[PDB]
Amino acid sequence: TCPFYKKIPGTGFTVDAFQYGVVEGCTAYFLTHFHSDHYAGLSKHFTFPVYCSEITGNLLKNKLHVQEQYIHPLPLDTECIVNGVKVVLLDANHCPGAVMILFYLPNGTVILHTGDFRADPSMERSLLADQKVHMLYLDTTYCSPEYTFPSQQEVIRFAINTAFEAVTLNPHALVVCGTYSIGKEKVFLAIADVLGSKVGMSQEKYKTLQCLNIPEINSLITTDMCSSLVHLLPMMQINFKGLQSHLKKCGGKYNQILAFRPTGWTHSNKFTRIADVIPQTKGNISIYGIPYSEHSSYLEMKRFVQWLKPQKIIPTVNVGTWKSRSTMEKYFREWKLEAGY
Ligand code: NI
Repeated sequence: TCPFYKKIPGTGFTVDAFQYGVVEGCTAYFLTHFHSDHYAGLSKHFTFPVYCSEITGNLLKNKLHVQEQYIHPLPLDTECIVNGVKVVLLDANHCPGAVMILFYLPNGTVILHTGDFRADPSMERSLLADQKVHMLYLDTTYCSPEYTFPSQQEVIRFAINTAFEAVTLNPHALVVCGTYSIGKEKVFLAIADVLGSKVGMSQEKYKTLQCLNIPEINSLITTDMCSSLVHLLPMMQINFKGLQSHLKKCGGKYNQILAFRPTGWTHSNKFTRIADVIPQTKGNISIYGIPYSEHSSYLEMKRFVQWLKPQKIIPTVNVGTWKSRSTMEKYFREWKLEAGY
């Protein structure tokens, strides 16, 4: 049944709650972003109002074939009325089109639902600064102190320099980047840019990218694999067998693959710096796992919450075990005591 942490008290609203059938008493279904665990259950047969960003609305229409009359896109950073309740969508710094939602309840309570986010100090100067938030529904994916990772910028720098060195040493090397959802486009776009290539990909992936309002996108991507030296493949094919196979498909145009797997966290982060990352190599194939995250680190999450000073926190991730729930509640209390709210 719909869990309580997907329901917004005092409204008829749910968030990211499309796989429970008809939720009893729900007048509007919000969708924070186009990732499968969140949209699971939507299709062309859905007949309730869906509220989301413009980009998420492009993907609903084009990829899932939801009918237009049920898609209600909202502009960001703008006070809007939905079924008699004031709401605002804010940028979540996750994947393209991903938002956080502020709800202003009739009784005067103010609720922020983060959806999926990567907390950033720039959020401290949005419309959030302007009033108090009583309740926070929080993306707790990496709510534990072992979870450190570099900035997105440092990671991209590493990848650009690595790729550029490799292809300049060997002009017959191919670069491959794995993907399995939207997000992390910067990785393959930045590499293609330094190499003066377009990124080549399947027709399904090209369609998905054309929904995302990325400026100058027609200049950066293509379905002609033959004219590109940066290829995108399913994350599943980023392994020695899948890459050898793919190399055979290119008709002796290339004699070496350099491949990137943008993972979330991996335990080499506990010890190793970005400068120090090394690939796994077999023959003429090398695979780099790079820690490019679109979720808050533990420290970024802590800073956001200590800034916001919420009266009550409701976690939306890692809620399935008592040991996780208990550990999270302990961190929330430390943070509260340290900051004095
Ligand atoms: Ni997500």
